Amino acid sequence: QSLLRIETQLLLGRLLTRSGDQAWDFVVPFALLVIFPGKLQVAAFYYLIVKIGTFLLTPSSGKWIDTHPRIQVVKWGVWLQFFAILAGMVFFGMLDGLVRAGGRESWLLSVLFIALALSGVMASLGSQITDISVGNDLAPSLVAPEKLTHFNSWLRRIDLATEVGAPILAGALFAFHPEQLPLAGLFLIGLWNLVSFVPEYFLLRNVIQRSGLKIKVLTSDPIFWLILSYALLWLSVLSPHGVLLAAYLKDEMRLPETEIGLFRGLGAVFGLISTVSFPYLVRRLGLISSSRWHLGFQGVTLGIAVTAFAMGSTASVYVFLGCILLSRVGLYGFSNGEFELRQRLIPEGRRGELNSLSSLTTTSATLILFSAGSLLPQTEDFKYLVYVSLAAVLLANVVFIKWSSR
Ligand SMILES: [K+]
Ligand SMILES: [Zn+2]
Ligand SMILES: [Zn+2]
Repeated sequence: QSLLRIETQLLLGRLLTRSGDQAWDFVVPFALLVIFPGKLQVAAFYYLIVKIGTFLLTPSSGKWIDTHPRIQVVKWGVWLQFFAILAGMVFFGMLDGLVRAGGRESWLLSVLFIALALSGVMASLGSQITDISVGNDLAPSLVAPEKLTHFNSWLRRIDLATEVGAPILAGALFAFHPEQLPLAGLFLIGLWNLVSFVPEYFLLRNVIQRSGLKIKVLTSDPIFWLILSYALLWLSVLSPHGVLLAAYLKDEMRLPETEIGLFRGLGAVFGLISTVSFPYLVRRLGLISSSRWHLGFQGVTLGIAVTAFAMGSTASVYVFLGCILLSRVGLYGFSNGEFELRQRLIPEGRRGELNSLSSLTTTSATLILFSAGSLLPQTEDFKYLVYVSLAAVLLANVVFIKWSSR
């Protein structure tokens, strides 16, 4: 019944489920292009209706949680993801089974896909439900701020371990590919996700029962351009954490799933470089200049990436992907600058209004992005999203530089 015991358990429990989510969410675009090879539109349209279906059901779900005990909301959300991942695997096995019949001409296939995406909605919806029940003020209201700052120091390390490790572990397991079934690797990662959910439910439920009353029983116009220049970066496809690029690298580039996993894992590593560079430039150039020098550094590294992207050789793909990793240092740096600049220009009172406006602009860019992806002719035409991405980054510089004159 020691605090350190409770801490280590929750950490290990999070280690499994965070790796489970990261692995599963990384192999989804892969499984969508073995059922629909050459057709990236499916992957984009899948994520498009998942994003829309989640947004339209977010305020609808809030009314059925606002007056319910946290110990039940956890019971719902966690197991809601469990049955949504399971339903995802079922629809996946059927879609591959129907195409291999086959089988794509029937309207039966379209039904399975809509159902599949609907399942993807429930998984993300159940994820939100679990997050709200666990809340934001529940962690500080449970532990002293001195023992929490030590605890939060471990979370960053563990979340880093999953963001770097799980995509590599996923790409290896997904690369199973036996004679039958060819999606056995996907099913294992899906099972990985399920097994990692049952300690999550218990560890999050036991912490509620342990602390009954400690937590709650129930559950500027010129500042717009600063938001915009950050929201324009949500229009880009050039990211190791991006799903569209991962599908293009697996279908057209025909790169091994494991190296694509490594490529994603190395993305979080360059993110750490920003945690040293961005603070350095702040004390040396200024907060505003550091943001510009990071956003500018992002736009100049992505410029090289597109240049190498036009060559199309075994060496050019190495430079292309490499510059994308190098661009992360600038992105993560500018993204931090985005947050702190708002923390210095907006009081703690009306900070809630700002965060919501950003959640409207950035999400719009997300919808716009996958909408463009849903209008693609083929995976080969994904290149047109690459040039748009760089333009979105270069213009994001223009918008920020214009705003920086203040
Ligand atoms: K999990
Ligand atoms: Zn201490
Ligand atoms: Zn493969």
